[PDB]
Amino acid sequence: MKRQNVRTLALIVCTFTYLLVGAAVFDALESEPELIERQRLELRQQELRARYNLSQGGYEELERVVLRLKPHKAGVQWRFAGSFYFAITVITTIGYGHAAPSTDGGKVFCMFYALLGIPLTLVMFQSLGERINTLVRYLLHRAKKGLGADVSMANMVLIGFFSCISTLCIGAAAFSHYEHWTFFQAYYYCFITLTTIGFGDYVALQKDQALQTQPQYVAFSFVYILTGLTVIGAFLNLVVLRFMTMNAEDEKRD
Amino acid sequence: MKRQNVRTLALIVCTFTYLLVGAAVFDALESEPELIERQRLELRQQELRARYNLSQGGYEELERVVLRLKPHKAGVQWRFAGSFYFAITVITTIGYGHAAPSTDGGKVFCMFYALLGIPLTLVMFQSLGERINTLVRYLLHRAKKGLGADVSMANMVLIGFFSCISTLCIGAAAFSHYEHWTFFQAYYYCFITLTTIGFGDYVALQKDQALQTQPQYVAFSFVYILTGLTVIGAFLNLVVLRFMTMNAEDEKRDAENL
Ligand SMILES: CC(C)CCC[C@@H](C)[C@H]1CC[C@H]2[C@@H]3CC=C4C[C@@H](OC(=O)CCC(=O)O)CC[C@]4(C)[C@H]3CC[C@]12C
Ligand SMILES: CC(C)CCC[C@@H](C)[C@H]1CC[C@H]2[C@@H]3CC=C4C[C@@H](OC(=O)CCC(=O)O)CC[C@]4(C)[C@H]3CC[C@]12C
Ligand SMILES: CC(C)CCC[C@@H](C)[C@H]1CC[C@H]2[C@@H]3CC=C4C[C@@H](OC(=O)CCC(=O)O)CC[C@]4(C)[C@H]3CC[C@]12C
Ligand SMILES: CC(C)CCC[C@@H](C)[C@H]1CC[C@H]2[C@@H]3CC=C4C[C@@H](OC(=O)CCC(=O)O)CC[C@]4(C)[C@H]3CC[C@]12C
Ligand SMILES: [K+]
Ligand SMILES: [K+]
Ligand SMILES: [K+]
Ligand SMILES: [K+]
Repeated sequence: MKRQNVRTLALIVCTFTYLLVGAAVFDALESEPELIERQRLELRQQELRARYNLSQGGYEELERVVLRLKPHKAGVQWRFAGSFYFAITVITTIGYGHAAPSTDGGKVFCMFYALLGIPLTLVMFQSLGERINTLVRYLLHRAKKGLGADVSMANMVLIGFFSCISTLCIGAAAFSHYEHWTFFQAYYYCFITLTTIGFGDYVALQKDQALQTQPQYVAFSFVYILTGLTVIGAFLNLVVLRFMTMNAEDEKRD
Repeated sequence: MKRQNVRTLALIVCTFTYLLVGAAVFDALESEPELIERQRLELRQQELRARYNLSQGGYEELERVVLRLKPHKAGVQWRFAGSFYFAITVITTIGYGHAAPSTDGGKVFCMFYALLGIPLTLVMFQSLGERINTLVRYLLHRAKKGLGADVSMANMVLIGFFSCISTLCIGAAAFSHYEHWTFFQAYYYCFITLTTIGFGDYVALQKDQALQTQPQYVAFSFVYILTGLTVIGAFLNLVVLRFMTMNAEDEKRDAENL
């Protein structure tokens, strides 16, 4: 078998085993708490339905309204600040889903916007990420020469990994302050955001109508998401991007 | 200014103007409908509170229960199938958020799982994506030679773009059938899924306890998500990936020439 064919199959076997292992661990950690919570909420639902004289249909009618009012609870999510925050979540592929296009026209424009947007954003983050690495490589060379000079890959991975921890922790500190979350919750939010996972379980600019009433904080969250993604982008550019071109290099060598 | 510095600044200016333009269009398309819906829902809330003799506190107590029961409504989301589906959404960066770790330990393991997972998944999709492109390049060369032979970039972009359309169309055909959505809704779901955006407004395997009762459909969904991402991955590898290494090539050209 060819080196590319061995590498590709190894990666497929790795990913599928990583999924089985993950599924096994996530089962062990979340199965029983979910079954416990489901039973606890069902009892809490039966108590409230009895307390306010509510039937099966009566509860269901109130259920639809509460669920439909959830995206409105955070406030106006579609003015300039709301649409700019949403535009970020699309092109950066975070996509929290806190605000999603409710109209057919909005859904169409969103698809075309992403089609051209995501490549533009990826290229931009890899270009800016490279310039940051080139600056760090120069600064470290000047530091080595200054103190009393060659910058290695290992030195770059070290600065890179610490740069990532620094941005998650700086973010965590500020989001635990403004969103009134624990440092762990704000750290988990920052991790899920900057890895473009964006579950939407934690979303910034949702409390106390921040998108409309807090301009300073909306400006910070926009700056952090974009700068933070460049730090993660620069780390992938250094560690991960080299292995992607490797498959084409071996075919070029053939 | 250096070519790299001009290119990087141009891209920053491009992205920020693309954001302003996007924000302007999304405002024009969604602002008024949202106000109309908020008003309509604000009236309904008041109507039902009056019908069933509910106070401000009484509604708020029922509000917490309805919101907390939302992830449970779909059924069991954390057994083997549900955890495997969740594991996909993490490492592929789709992250619908239909199911999210409710425990502190689950949140910790998820972070470590993503840290090593996302690079492994990205590398895997670019490696498998390249093999698909190499196979297409060989098949098209054999077809040109067979019918009556060089495979150009333009020929590859054409096959690539059509490979994206057909995958979304095959998907929309299936998800509109099983998840009882319109072709447009299922197509929009497939687009948002395969671009790793994953808003979570549309999530497959939630209706009629599909994760537990429908193993045949679950098997298809996992295979479609994974194969579909390889098709999108192969297209990015062909068109977009050639521009990312460009910034390093110009810096390599600076040191070599001087
Ligand atoms: C903290 C984050 C950003 C770092 C995560 C580590 C990655 C750099 C690792 C995780 C999985 C690794 C891959 C797992 C499996 C393989 C197959 C392996 O293939 C072989 O050994 C057979 C072919 C050959 O010998 O070339 C080559 C390395 C590679 C791509 C690995 C390259 C490095 C990867 C992407
Ligand atoms: C490379 C970096 C360091 C600089 C990038 C430029 C920033 C200074 C810009 C880019 C996006 C801008 C934001 C885009 C949108 C808004 C919303 C805007 O709020 C409203 O319009 C409120 C009313 C509404 O919702 O319509 C206030 C300014 C702000 C935060 C902007 C502040 C300035 C920002 C952060
Ligand atoms: C359907 C999808 C897969 C295709 C999306 C199109 C992309 C291939 C486009 C979208 C934005 C484009 C970028 C927009 C701006 C620039 C800056 C531009 O810089 C200059 O012209 C100045 C420097 C120089 O002359 O080298 C170089 C091309 C580049 C990176 C473009 C490369 C091609 C991109 C990524
Ligand atoms: C190269 C590609 C086309 C092949 C990849 C291998 C597939 C055949 C595997 C990979 C993941 C597998 C799935 C992983 C998880 C499940 C859930 C499992 O369902 C349960 O365990 C139900 C009860 C529970 O929820 O725990 C049934 C098999 C199925 C669909 C598996 C069927 C076979 C799949 C699609
Ligand atoms: K989401
Ligand atoms: K993503
Ligand atoms: K998401
Ligand atoms: K995402």
